[PDB]
Amino acid sequence: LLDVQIFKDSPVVGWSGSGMGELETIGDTLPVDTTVTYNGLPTLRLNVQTTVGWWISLLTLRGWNTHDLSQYVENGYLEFDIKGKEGGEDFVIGFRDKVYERVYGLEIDVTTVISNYVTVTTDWQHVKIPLRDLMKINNGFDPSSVTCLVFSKRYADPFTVWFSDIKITSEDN
Repeated sequence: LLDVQIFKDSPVVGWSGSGMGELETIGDTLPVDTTVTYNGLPTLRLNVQTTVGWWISLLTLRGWNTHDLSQYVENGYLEFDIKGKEGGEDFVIGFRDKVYERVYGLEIDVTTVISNYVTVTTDWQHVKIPLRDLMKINNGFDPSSVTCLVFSKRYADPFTVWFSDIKITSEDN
């Protein structure tokens, strides 16, 4: 099964923001860092600048269109490389779907905290998050209509992380 690239080398269509502007954004999306690189490509900067409160970052899989990831849930992963400005950074991480017929939630999120899957250091670490740990929650969430990867506030504390090569993979055939 083909990889589903979320971030590679350029700005990602989506929406990022916050109540007071604590989250750093440009054109309502995450900044791409060209000074901090990894594997000869730019990185994606998630940076909350002050304390305050809510923030959210949506990164589309296919420009807001739904993407069928149902064949990917069994054994698939969410893979990316990450490093922090100091270490031990934590935030909510997950996925959002869209189902117009589902009256109790046109869009449902399935989320976890990133510290469950990786302790962030000032060094690059490759982390894999199994889709079965999120996309099986009895939420009404539909893995065949996934629009976005989601980052959101867990704590009010300011941090900065960098992402590299964000992708959905499945070693299934």
